[PDB]
Amino acid sequence: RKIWSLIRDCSGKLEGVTETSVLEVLLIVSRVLGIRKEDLFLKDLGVSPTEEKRILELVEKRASGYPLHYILGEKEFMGLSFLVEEGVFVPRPETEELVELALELIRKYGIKTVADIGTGSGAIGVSVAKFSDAIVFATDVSSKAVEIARKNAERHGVSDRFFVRKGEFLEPFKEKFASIEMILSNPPYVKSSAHLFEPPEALFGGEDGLDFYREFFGRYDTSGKIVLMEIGEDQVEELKKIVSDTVFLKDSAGKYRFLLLNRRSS
Ligand SMILES: C[S@@+](CC[C@H](N)C(=O)[O-])C[C@H]1O[C@@H](n2cnc3c(N)ncnc32)[C@H](O)[C@@H]1O
Repeated sequence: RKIWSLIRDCSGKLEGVTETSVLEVLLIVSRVLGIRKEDLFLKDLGVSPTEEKRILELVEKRASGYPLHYILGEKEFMGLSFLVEEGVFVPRPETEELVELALELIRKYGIKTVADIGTGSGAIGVSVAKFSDAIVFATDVSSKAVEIARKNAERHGVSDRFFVRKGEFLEPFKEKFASIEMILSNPPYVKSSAHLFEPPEALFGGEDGLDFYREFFGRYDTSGKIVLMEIGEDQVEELKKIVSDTVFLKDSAGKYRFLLLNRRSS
């Protein structure tokens, strides 16, 4: 019954999973009660028997390791509320930095047409679309991805400017390749031997982590375009062997996190 007593008991159950256990419980409780984080303030109570059990289930669920954000059915990325669920990779905060680089690149060059390969939750393409006049073409090998991205776009009023199709790389948009000014991706960059609550396709790029990159730069002619993709810490020197002329950016941590091929001409 006692709501805040409950919240303490659960915090402890998540100490080996998260440093911020209390916040996770507050979130879970809020969700289960179908309420806003910020209304959790009455200084007393507010939870019924069946609600109590549900919360305990979900704390159990999370206790094992199951990502928090599958349970919430939601994730903030760029201060926008993105839907997620099993089968969709959950946005990481580092990818924000990528979207912010992409947006300045747009302003600088007045870019109007942008692609997002492996859109996932739609988190990069929708953001770029939401915070600029660009239109975005997005792909993903996964059907869940594409349903979810279409919903997220629609959920942020950019359905008129964010188009998503199932397929690999830009095969479903051969018709638009010409016009694409900027290709964006947070692809799978993890080794096969760096070993999931999230889709395997989303994480790994073979025993190297580079399987995506090799295919991309082999298959596609990037002349006249700009490429900008997130990358694993370690792969800078090997990536320089896949593509030359490429630039590589440090992130907030001061670790290389993005490759940047600018082939946009004057
Ligand atoms: C690392 S997750 C990133 C999701 C999203 N870009 C983000 O950062 O939030 C990679 C995503 O790419 C998709 N994917 C992997 N390889 C792909 C490929 N060759 N073509 C299109 N999509 C791909 C997966 O479906 C997955 O959702």
